[PDB]
Amino acid sequence: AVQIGFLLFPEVQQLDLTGPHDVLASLPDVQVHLIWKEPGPVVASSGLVLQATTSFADCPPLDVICIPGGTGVGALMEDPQALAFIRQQAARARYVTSVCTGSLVLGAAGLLQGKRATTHWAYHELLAPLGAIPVHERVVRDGNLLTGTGITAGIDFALTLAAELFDAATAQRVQLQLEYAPAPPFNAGSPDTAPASVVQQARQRAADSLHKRREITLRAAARLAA
Amino acid sequence: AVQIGFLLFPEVQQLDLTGPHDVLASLPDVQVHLIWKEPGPVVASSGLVLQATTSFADCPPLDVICIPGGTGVGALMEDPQALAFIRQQAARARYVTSVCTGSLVLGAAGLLQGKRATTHWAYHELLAPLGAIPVHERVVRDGNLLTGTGITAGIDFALTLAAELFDAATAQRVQLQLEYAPAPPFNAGSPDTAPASVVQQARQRAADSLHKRREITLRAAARLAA
Repeated sequence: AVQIGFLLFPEVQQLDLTGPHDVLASLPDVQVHLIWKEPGPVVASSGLVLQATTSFADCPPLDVICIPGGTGVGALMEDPQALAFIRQQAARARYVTSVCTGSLVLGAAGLLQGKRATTHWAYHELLAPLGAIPVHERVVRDGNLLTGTGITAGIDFALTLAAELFDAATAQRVQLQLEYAPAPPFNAGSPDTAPASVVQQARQRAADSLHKRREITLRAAARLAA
Repeated sequence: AVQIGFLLFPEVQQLDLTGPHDVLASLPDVQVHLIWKEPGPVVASSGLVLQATTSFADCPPLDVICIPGGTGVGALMEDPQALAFIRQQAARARYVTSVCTGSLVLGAAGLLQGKRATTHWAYHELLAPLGAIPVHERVVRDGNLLTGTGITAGIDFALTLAAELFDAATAQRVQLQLEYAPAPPFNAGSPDTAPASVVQQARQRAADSLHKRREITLRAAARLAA
């Protein structure tokens, strides 16, 4: 049974997690874990209440680890217990993955040093101080590392993982079962395609968060320098 | 404050709900409800545990109601309490929406009689007996009714709802904030694009479910005929 784990933390962006969870949970011979310090309720940034299924100590060795993003990433980047767990699991995992700002947590854990990676467009400048080679692409692979952008990156890369863990026909079957064929009614999902006025509104709304994360990133980088 | 409600029921396909929830919860001046018979835990078909926030009796009048799909649709199609709640809310809602097999619940409630609608490809034959005009398109609008196909239909139509409730610039801002720009690695999300061998595997796996839902649909249609 393939063991797949998601880190579930307070103020997570839940769709970063719940998208790939429903796809991967559709596969045969897969056990999916929602991991936090103890089993029990964890509140997403929207107020949605989710339920962690296992503690760090009780989690089995994972074949796939996935770090979602969200508001709550800032606290995680300085959580020594969480970072140590991620490093332990990444050592033996076949795939180490993240969605959106989840790659900043991999960065704080030291797992992006010398690695190509992406993150959310508004926070992309924080990759280089964590030792990454920043790449402006939606899915970036470097060995067993896979970082993706977009709240639904994990849906798309879950189909890639299905094809590699099983076969292409299995991935295609799951896609058809879920009738997954997105068609967004707008083309504003990148700062390169959105209107300049919209990019300004979005940057201004992210500015306080980016300022705080610059401070956190520099402390995280100092710990990696030690 | 725009009031948006999702029906949350045992054996729901959670991504049908959690996708549009995270998008719509990003909008200003929106309250989102997860509705069941009582507040408390509800288990999705994957085993993910979600939490209903309000009862039928306590739910405010909704501007938007959304019915997700999943395994659990069969029980809902013969739940008189749930169907009565859906009819009451649909009477005054600005938008009545569904994802995937959620349209079969709208059908059982009598809300598709004479209306254009879609549903999941494997169950599409069940629309006509519920009085619908079946349409093979990913998003079908008929007045204030909006039915969509695909586990992420609600993400796409949530951006349409954002543009109509607010304005296009607001919808574009949310899309950019979420960096939403899907790019599936396979093209098997429709029976018209998937390989014939994959369509066979998927039909055979749905056959027991379709057989049971034929029986349920005929009983639901008999109640509408009374």
